[PDB]
Amino acid sequence: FTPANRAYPYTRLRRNRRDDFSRRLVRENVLTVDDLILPVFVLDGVNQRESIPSMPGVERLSIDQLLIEAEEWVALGIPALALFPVTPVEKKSLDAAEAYNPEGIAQRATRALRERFPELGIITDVALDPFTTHGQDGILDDDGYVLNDVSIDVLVRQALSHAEAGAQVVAPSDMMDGRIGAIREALESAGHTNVRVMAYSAKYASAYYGPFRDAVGSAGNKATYQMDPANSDEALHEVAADLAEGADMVMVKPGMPYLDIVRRVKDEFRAPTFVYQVSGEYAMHMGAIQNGWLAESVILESLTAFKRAGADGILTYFAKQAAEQLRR
Amino acid sequence: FTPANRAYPYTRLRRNRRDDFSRRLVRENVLTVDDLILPVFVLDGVNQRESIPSMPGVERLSIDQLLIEAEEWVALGIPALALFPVTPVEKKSLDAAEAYNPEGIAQRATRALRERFPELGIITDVALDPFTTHGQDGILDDDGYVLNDVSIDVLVRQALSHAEAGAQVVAPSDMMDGRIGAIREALESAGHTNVRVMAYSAKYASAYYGPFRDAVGSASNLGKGNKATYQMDPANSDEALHEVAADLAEGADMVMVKPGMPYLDIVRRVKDEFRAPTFVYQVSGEYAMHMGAIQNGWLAESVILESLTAFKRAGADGILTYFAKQAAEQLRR
Amino acid sequence: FTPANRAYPYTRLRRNRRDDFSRRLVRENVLTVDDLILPVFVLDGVNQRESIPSMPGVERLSIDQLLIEAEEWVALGIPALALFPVTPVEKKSLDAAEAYNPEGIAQRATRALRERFPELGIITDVALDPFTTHGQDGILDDDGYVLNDVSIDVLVRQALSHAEAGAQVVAPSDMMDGRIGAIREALESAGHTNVRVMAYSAKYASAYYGPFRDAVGSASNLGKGNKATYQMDPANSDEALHEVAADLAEGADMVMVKPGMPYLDIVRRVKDEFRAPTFVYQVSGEYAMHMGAIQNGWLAESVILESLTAFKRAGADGILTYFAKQAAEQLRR
Amino acid sequence: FTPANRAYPYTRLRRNRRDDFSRRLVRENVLTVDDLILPVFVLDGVNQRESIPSMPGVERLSIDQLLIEAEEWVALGIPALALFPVTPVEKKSLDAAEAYNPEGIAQRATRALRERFPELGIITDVALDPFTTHGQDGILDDDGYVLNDVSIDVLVRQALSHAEAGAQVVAPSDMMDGRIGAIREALESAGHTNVRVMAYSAKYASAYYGPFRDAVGSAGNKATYQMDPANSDEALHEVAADLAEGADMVMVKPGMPYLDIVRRVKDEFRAPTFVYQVSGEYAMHMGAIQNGWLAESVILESLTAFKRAGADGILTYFAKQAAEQLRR
Amino acid sequence: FTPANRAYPYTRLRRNRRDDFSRRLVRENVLTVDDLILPVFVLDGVNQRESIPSMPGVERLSIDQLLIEAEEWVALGIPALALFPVTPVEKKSLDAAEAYNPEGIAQRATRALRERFPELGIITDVALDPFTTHGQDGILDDDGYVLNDVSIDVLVRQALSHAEAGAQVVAPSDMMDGRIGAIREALESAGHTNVRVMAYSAKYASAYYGPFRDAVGSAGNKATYQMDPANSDEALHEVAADLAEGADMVMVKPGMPYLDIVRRVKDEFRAPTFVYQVSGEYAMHMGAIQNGWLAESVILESLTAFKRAGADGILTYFAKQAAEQLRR
Amino acid sequence: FTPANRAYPYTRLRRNRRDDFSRRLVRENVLTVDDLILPVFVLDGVNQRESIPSMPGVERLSIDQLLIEAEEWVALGIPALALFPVTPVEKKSLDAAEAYNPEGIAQRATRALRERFPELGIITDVALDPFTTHGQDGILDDDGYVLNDVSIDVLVRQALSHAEAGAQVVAPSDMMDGRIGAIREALESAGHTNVRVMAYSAKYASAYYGPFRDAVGSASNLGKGNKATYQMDPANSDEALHEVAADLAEGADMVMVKPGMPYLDIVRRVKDEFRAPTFVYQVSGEYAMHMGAIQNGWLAESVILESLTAFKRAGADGILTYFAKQAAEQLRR
Ligand SMILES: [Mg+2]
Ligand SMILES: [Mg+2]
Ligand SMILES: [Mg+2]
Ligand SMILES: [Mg+2]
Ligand SMILES: [Mg+2]
Ligand SMILES: [Mg+2]
Ligand code: NA
Ligand code: NA
Ligand code: NA
Ligand code: NA
Ligand code: NA
Ligand code: NA
Repeated sequence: FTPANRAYPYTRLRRNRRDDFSRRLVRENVLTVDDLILPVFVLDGVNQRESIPSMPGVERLSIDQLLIEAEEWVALGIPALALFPVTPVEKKSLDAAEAYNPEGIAQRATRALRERFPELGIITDVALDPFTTHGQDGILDDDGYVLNDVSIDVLVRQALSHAEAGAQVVAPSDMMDGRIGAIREALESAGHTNVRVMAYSAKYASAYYGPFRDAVGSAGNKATYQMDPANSDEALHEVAADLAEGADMVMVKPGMPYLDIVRRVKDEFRAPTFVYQVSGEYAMHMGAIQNGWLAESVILESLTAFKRAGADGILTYFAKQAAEQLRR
Repeated sequence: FTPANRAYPYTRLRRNRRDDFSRRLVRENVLTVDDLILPVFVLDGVNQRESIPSMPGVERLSIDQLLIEAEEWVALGIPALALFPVTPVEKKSLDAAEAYNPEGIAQRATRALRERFPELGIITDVALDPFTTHGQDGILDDDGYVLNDVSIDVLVRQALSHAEAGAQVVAPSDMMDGRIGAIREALESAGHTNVRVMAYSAKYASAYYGPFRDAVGSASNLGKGNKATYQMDPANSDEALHEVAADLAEGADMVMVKPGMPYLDIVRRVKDEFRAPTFVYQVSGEYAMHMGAIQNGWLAESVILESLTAFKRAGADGILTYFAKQAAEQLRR
Repeated sequence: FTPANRAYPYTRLRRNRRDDFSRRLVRENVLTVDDLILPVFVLDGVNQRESIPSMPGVERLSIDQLLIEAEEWVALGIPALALFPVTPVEKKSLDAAEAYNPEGIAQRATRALRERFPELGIITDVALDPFTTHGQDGILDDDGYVLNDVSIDVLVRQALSHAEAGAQVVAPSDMMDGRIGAIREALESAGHTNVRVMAYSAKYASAYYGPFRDAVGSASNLGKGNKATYQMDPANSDEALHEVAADLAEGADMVMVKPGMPYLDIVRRVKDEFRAPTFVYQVSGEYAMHMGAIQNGWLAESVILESLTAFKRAGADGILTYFAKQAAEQLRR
Repeated sequence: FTPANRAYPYTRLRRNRRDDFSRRLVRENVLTVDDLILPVFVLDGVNQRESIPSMPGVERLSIDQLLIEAEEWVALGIPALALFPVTPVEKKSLDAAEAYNPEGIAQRATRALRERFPELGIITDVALDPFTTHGQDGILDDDGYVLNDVSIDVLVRQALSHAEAGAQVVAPSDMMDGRIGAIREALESAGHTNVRVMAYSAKYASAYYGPFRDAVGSAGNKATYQMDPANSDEALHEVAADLAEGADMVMVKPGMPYLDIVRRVKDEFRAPTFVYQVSGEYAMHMGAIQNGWLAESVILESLTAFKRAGADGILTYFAKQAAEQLRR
Repeated sequence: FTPANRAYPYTRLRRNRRDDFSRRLVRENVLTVDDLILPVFVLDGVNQRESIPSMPGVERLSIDQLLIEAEEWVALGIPALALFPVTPVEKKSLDAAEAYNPEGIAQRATRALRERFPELGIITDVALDPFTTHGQDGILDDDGYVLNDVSIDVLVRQALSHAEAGAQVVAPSDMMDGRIGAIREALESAGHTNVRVMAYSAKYASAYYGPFRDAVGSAGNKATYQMDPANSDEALHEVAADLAEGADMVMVKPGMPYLDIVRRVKDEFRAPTFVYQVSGEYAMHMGAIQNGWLAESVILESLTAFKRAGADGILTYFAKQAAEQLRR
Repeated sequence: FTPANRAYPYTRLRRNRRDDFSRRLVRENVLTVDDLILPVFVLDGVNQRESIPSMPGVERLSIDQLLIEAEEWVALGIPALALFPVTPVEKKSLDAAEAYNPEGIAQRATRALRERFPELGIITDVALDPFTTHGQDGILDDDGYVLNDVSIDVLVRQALSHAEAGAQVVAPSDMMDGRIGAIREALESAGHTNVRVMAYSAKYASAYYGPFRDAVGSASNLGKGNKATYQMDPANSDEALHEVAADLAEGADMVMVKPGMPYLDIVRRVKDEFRAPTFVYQVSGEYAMHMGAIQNGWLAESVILESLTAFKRAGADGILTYFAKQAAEQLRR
């Protein structure tokens, strides 16, 4: 950055703001549907939907209903979904074995979508917290500590089962050290050459996940694996490791409360960069809009921010709404 | 940056996360009371206190009530207030003359606070939008365009009236080009040598100001109006650096990014490039959306300190936040 | 940049290439209609439409015809036009006086378009080469040298005549030293506060302008002449940064690189160093060579959007292109 | 970059432009014959030349004719040729075995040139598309996907056969991940210590290759291996990998529509950098010149651009024309 | 850094200094108790304390006394202690075997503190100089040279014994090349996954250690392993190696005479950065304060410097004093 | 920086440490006599020599005694002295007039040294704190605030009196904003073309000056007073870069950081960013704490050259140090 000695009144930054045509020409960033990933909550049943108290307007969907809705998502141009199964309580355990069940919700939903919409991206969730009895993120030792390498063993089995289901992207959200490299090695050994790994690289120990926990039925803290909200430099180490270990894309989470992190990650690594606008961000915005406190326009404003900050792709519960505005 | 060939399992970033003592040691940033500015809505009259439905837990206060509340803001260590007068309807006009009235609410409130709390920082708002019938931040030409240099003449008179009232900091929030330099030159000429200028440098044409406009009562004046010919396009990041560079050249003592959390990347760029005192406004819409979620039971109250910690990590030195009292209470404990 | 120790087979860059959905997600740049400026050749007279053999598919149009065509340019969302008058032979002279004629073609066309399409951006050409008997961009001394400061006096009058006609943007294409500052000061003094200056900052002494010179009819005036004493040596890259820095200092609102695809590295440097609104001219020779190849069947029509995507990737915000209509049609579909 | 407060009228950038002598002194870049590589299309026969419809003035040449022409190329000072065989249809197959035939056109032309002009550089094309029945870039799986590692196996055999023919440079144009490292390992194992590898590192999925496809007789898309024209950051990852894998020089392709990529690659890596002015660029220019729409001078202008952008060497169908102008 | 053309009188840097409230708002750095590590000297006995002539106000403490004092340290919020045993003369040897004695002072103190204050960080000293007869830093060859790899063998045994005692951090202060990597490998092999390594990375051959040598009873030079005070660039190589070898935090030593090194290390690596305000710095300051030559306020001034220079954590004999001022 | 993949055991950084000859070869920095400035305390009167209990081994000297001592400072090669007069009590006043007295101690001492040792560099102190009854560095307003521009008027007269006395270097230590430019303009206008200005650029509101204030006898004048409204907050690092940039713009020939060893990171930043002659003051408190420890037997005398080597490594070109004679003696041997 060079200021180039620009000075009022020779330089008046309002001249370009004067007319819509000059604002449109110089406009630095834009949201398009190419940027959008829709996370979806998937039920076990058939002919079912459920409303979520802390996520107004978001539904859990059984797989038949998910296929119906996906027709419109595909028509809108949304490139990918991110699947989050809502695991029945009977299928939760200490060993999280349901993670790699070829008939688990994630695996069944994946096969169904891959067959019905071959061009639609399916990003599965590599994670043990949907399958543990404690909603905790992995296998626990006697002190209640989430064991790093032993949990990865389970995540690796899960990632393989997602690849076999035909998922084009697996996205480890677990924050175990080294899991990206372990999952990549396994995929490569098993001949899953082209399965992308979307690392949750810099995923903070946040209070903004509350409504997601209600959505998935897992509703303890995670400061021993998820990042301290205070730390920024530390995020660069996380991403560097994950790129070395073979991630095809890297993600910051949560989103708008961490835009500075998005900016640094894109600037320093110049790699495909993703950001999750999490359940709490969605719920904050949607709550204020429904209360009449904010205009609908905040939705696009929030999504434009992610582009401006350097994100290539955004995981957002507003993906459908945003895509419909962009179609119009 | 230099990754230094750090590789798992030799590098395991969970080791520092293992225990509280090590997380505390390596913790890169923290919010303190020194970082906090409380914006306050100020009524005319006496013994007036009004709730704001779009800003739950926030009240408009007459000056007598403001003086009483400020006792505990001072006790909690909050360094400064940012005053926002709620202009009576009959005092709005084309020429925004009420802006420089020595007896306007902002001027009166300043004089009262400077006397009662001589150590408390008073930031006044340099801006015509509270005083105009149309709700725009300056004087309109015959095409309804906000005139730049003519509006600055009025902002200059206003800033001078604020200095004369004893304000330590004037904050032009108007987004006219050149106004920081015009205000600085007027202050210097008049002998207001040490009056700080906190420039709203990169203030975006945002939708997150809705509840503030309700609170000061400019919402009905503005109607469906927009500020796209002066406040910045949300899409633009490089442009913000040009804004800040000019305001520093023009003599700003502090530079501000607004809104806040939707623009953390801009805070990061501004601090990184200029290394200057950097400020950020956690706007009314940001406050309301958090409040709304907390009151519904959708988010824990811990999101308040998480939202504020973000501004520190992004590179802000000071934060204008309606949560300043809550936060200062939480830090005192 | 930081390679982050990425190594095959852990890193396989074909994974993101595997499917359309992943290519779309990671796709770093895209052309939109917001990026497009259509240059247009404007005839005197009424009901005139002339093909240009060296620019297949491009026509010179009288103002009545321009107004009709512009209806669909507006409907397709093209933000702005760049006007290039085709000066009658008898109006060319040593003093280039026709440049500032309130009744010249450019002035007339501007008034007509500003009235009929108030939202359409009109970029006028500040330049003496359409009005000079020799075809050079300024007034010659007795050695046949293009005088710098004397030519600026004329360009200043011209820019003022354009502003008076209602042009939102004047674009000095002349490559005189200092002209951006001289034009800016004249606009400011005259109250043309918001008239943008789109500086042709790094315009090269190129051979790719041949078909344009046919189109405006300056080719016969120029003959074998060259512009080496003002337009930049093609070999020089560092020099372009000094050009842009001066034009920004002098008050340009936008800076332009010209020609385009033969100078993509200069676009990249200019955007990287200055972070300012950056423009690029896909010149007449670039248009013709693509057209020629497409019409012969040697290249698919897909090269059009590939050539334009390149400007975005290189760092241009806006592109002056004779393909603007074709491209906007292709994007609408 | 420091502007150093330079200001009109103290600074007038036209002063150096005033006279030829000052323009020549400050002139930042120049094309010389040292920068030129001539690609040539090689026929199977004897005493044969063929004209190419979409490449005016370019001939396919049998090997006897190629030796005749190379005398003038050598006299002009052109450092290297890039050989592109025109494979007879009978010698195309699914397995691309003709790639490593010691009596293939490329191998025969290489031996002949190495013997007759020992100082002339010969850059062979490591590629399966001249030898496949589908002109596709490698071995196909059941879905028609170009298999990465299995194709490399064939490319490695081909590169070895080029080294044995005496090629000083092999230039893999295939865009398989990891092929540079695989080819380098093989060359090193086989004792081909000094055989240079000119990686096609950042080679875009372009429409500018049309006339080349007519030239080689292969006249389907390549977006699953060649780069998206939209992507610039991604090019830096490609080059970094190829330098780590052992490339001696790295190339951007196509050329003038990707000068920004040349600039970034030279700036970031400071390694020997090449650029291909492809058949479509040649044909666009030559078409406009022949139509009288552009002056001949555009040829040198286009080649000067490559130098200015940071290229060390340029693969160009204009190499002979440019060399003759530089001789005069 | 961009000056942004700031000029007197438009810019008056005294405006922000005018009032306490504006100084507090712009204040760039602050010391908190989160930053503080207290080094402590530990005696063999019971019911014992000893004063140290060259460290006014610092005591050696037997383990019972150490537990008593640690109550107040914990109440103050001090995150960690750094243990330095005062080894009885009978337990010194050429082989330094007392380093890895499970009943050595360090190991006994560690167990006791880990049991009584489970949240208090214990950083042990990985070092042979407390256990050698010559106070020299390792195993000596026939010339009196400190043997690199042979000393590491002993340090590795010692670090393992500290991990088994329950130390959360081991801090190798020895300056043997490669010891960080050797100690990390051993910890990982032995299943000590979460034991942090605080490398003394850039530890100068300083005269500021004198009073420490009196404190530990070891009271020869160290220029063959500790760094030349003259060298700054060399410090970056030391830290890069130690980060590659697996250190979780990196330290500069001594402190205030090396603030430029702190600044460079934080700027270049963006990793958790520590600094030791050594015994000589403590004694210089405390001496001047007691003589009435300097005000008590120099203590916080010196500690604020470390934060400003880029240190995250500070090893300081003033930790208690500083924490009490911060509590008030 | 570039680690270049250096890894143990191929890289063993102890190899260069193995022998003295290799340590000497790679040794990155060294102190020499060329780097040394000796500050001296100067009494009125004749045949006066006074010890300073808070600065062991340092004496206040009358001018006759200063002239004698300076013979060996010159012989040891010390390039320059920094004079600090010890102002008689009766010469302190509100207006600090003694600052510009042609017969003041500093002026007299300068004339005497310039005559006796024409090659010895004389740095005079531009500052009002030795001459004010309150001990502050400028003139107070009615609120007890140190007035900026009014104090500069006095500093300007003083700097001129120093130049007239023959001082080659004036060093404003006052921390008024703008004083470097004001002093430079006055020197230029008056024909003092080559008088250097050594700016105390980033001088902190420090506690390490205590023994100096005893030595010049301003300690009793200052009492409990502070200089927080002008000298820099110790916590601030970015701010120091803004300070230095202004002083260079204003015409400083050298820029100084003060205090020294507690601010080595600031020395490093200032040298790195500006590449300008950089100076650092090893203050009286730094001298005393080292002295105290050496005399008690707690630290070896080798810490003296270690403290000074640090300033070189950090990027200082010159060091103001009460150890200059000891150090120059140690280097001569
Ligand atoms: Mg990780
Ligand atoms: Mg502005
Ligand atoms: Mg120019
Ligand atoms: Mg590749
Ligand atoms: Mg080491
Ligand atoms: Mg200053
Ligand atoms: Na995208
Ligand atoms: Na702050
Ligand atoms: Na654009
Ligand atoms: Na070359
Ligand atoms: Na810390
Ligand atoms: Na020096």
